[PDB]
Amino acid sequence: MSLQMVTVGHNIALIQPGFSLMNFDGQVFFFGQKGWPKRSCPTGVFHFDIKQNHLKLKPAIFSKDSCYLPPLRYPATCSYKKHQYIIHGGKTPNNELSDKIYIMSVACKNNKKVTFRCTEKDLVGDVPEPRYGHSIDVVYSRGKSMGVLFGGRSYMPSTQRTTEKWNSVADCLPHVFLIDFEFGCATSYILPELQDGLSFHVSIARNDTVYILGGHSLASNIRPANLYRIRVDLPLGTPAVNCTVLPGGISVSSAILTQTNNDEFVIVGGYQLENQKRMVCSLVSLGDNTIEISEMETPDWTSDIKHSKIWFGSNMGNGTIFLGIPGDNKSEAFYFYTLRCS
DNA sequence: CGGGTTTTTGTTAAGGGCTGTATCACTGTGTAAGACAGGCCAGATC
Repeated sequence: MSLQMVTVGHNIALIQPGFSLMNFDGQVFFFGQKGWPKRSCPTGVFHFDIKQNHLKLKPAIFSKDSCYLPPLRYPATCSYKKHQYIIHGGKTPNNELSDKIYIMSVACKNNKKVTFRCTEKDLVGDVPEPRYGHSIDVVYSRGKSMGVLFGGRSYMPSTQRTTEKWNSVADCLPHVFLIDFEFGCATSYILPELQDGLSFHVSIARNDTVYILGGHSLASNIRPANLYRIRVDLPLGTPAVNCTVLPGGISVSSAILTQTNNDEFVIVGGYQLENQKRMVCSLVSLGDNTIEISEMETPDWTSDIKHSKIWFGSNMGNGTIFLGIPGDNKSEAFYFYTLRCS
């Protein structure tokens, strides 16, 4: 419940809104810088380390059999259990969208030096169109794993896309896609309780269930307080997917999800209205089949956040949240605050 | 197609005055960051 000032090094310009911090055994790694990778680091992945409330970036290299990936500004991060992550969707530095899916991992470790193995994965079947601003989770059902994808924005279709509205975006279909990591195949499932496309939501996972919280809908310009309970099941045949609406929803878009302890997450940040930025936090609780969203203490915000207009960040893993605000320009382009909650 | 006759059109010289054009020496627009080689201390080491 503390708010701390953070001093940043020289390449503060390499941090932009929409980045994605990734954790690997107590070590946080930066990703998604601004612009194409320069010659200071031909890969882009940087080591996230905070020492005495000071920020320093450190480059990193890949293995031989890796695949040099372009930076992405709105990917779909997802943990997995050796230990590895999944990246899907996002916007290339050329403002284009990428349908490819990535699997990062650790190759070697020697004296605080980490090597990665970026491996492109082929997707076959009911492949989704290139999306961004969505989420993806992994469910465990009877010793089997399966990826759940939902939401995301995208441009107009190939036909209706005109150069007078070339940057117009539209919410994708509310379809739910199960992604198999072994075969690299997907399957399109439609649900009756899903009517409005959702984006910038928050996905909380469990053993075999995933939960949906808040978001935004371009079709209506409304931030609904929804709570969906998707229980994916993996029998010996075709999987099963079911939805269920639950009371006690939150109206927030682009929130930050962190884990203080098991079966209890903390939500902070986001937006209530167009200009009414969310300030209060939110405490959840994951029981056997129930959920309980409740209010917690409101951390002491400084005079900068209370009168700002926009913010961004992501999770760090150790109950800490990396938060930044827009600075001046003529000066430092941004400021950055770390938040502690444990 | 010619004289007789007529009305238009130049033509010289020198000077005056208004108009147009070449000539002089110059300018303002080509203006922030990144790649790289060399030196150097902190530190794991056999």
